Order: sequence, then structure tokens, then C-alpha cells
Amino acid sequence: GSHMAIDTYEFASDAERERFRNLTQELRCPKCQNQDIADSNAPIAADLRKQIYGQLQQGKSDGEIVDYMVARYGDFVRYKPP
Repeated sequence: GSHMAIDTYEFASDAERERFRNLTQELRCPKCQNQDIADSNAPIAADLRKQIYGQLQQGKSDGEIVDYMVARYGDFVRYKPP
């Protein structure tokens, strides 16, 4: 029994939580020692989750968010649709 990063945020609705959940699972860091941005405790993962949360709350769409994180952090981040 452990908490995950998602457990640490105050979402505005259950739908908003689930959007975060999907985004953090589908955005990956393929060279990272832990490639799962939902599970990693690496500083980069906390940064990405923080940004995804911020953008959800700004009213950005799923599409806009993916584009931002990929275009802004392409040296480590990659979109891997399911």
C-alpha cells in the first residue's frame, strides 16, 4: 500500500482526475530509468505531472496538453497513444 502522485492532487471533478490519469499514462519517458510518468518519483515526472494538472485546470484540451508537453520537453517526453 503506497500512494501514487495522482493521490496528491485536488482535482476539480472525477472527470478531471481521469483525464490526468490518462495523460500521465500515455505520455512516456522512454529513456528514463522509469518510463511511466504516472509512477516515477524522478524530478522530471513531478514537473510533468504538475504541468499537466496546471493545464487541465487552465481549460486546455487533451490534444492541446499532449502537444504542449511533447513540443516543450521532446528531449525526454514522448506521446505513446494506447
